[PDB]
Amino acid sequence: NYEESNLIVFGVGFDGTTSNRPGARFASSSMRKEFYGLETYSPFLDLDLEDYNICDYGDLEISVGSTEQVLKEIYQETYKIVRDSKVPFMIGGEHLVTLPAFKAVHEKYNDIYVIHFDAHTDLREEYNNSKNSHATVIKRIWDIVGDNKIFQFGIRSGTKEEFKFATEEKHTYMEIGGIDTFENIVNMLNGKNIYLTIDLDVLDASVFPGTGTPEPGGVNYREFQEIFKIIKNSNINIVGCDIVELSPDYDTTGVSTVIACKILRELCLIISDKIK
Ligand SMILES: [Mn+2]
Ligand SMILES: [Mn+2]
Ligand SMILES: [Mn+2]
Ligand SMILES: [Mn+2]
Repeated sequence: NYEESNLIVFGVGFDGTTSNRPGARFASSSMRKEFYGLETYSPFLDLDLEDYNICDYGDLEISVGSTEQVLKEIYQETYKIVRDSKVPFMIGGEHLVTLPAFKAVHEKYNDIYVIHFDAHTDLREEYNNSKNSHATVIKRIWDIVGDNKIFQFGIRSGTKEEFKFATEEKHTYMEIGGIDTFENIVNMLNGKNIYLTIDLDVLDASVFPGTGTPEPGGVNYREFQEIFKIIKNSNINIVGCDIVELSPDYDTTGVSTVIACKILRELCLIISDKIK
């Protein structure tokens, strides 16, 4: 139930700005018919979903034919959750859904930090002639928070300019080709408010092929799950979270969906435990 839970999970089946690889729209619904049979207990974290109050808000009803309209709707849903002093956990399609969600969170937490997991920088100003795209989401967010607020991990694909923007111009912190520095970054953000956005393609392409733009050279699941332990043992405050870019049909084995489901579980556990 809404009022009793501190974590509100909802889906956003939207991929309106994705041209050649649509499908992220099916992420939450694909996970829905799968999540049912997975264990509620996590042996890795030694936590159980059953010990917490988590609300399954289902999928957000969104308009069709207008990206602009969809973003406003996501913003609205997120805002109400934030307004009610609860943590919004969005399971979206494309990465653009993170922009309005982040805004709703930033409205209350002006001094917030962003933790970004992705195979792509998402720092380009435009993509397919649009300023608002899954590929420009972090640039949009940087326009809101500025330098020394964004931390990116696992990045391994992008234009030279996008990388310079972070590495040379230092507009964001970026760990290229890995996530090994995550524990250090998290400890440094001790006691800070964080918006965690996880683009699932941060995982290696052969491990998580059910995504729009697979990129070889990523981390496997065993390596990735370590971030859950690091967050659990840290003192960071996640006030907003999301996982995105799961595009089911592209992984005929169906394993990508299972991976998303498990990641969803561990994250709920981690956040739910901190809120206590
Ligand atoms: Mn990506
Ligand atoms: Mn992307
Ligand atoms: Mn992304
Ligand atoms: Mn391996």
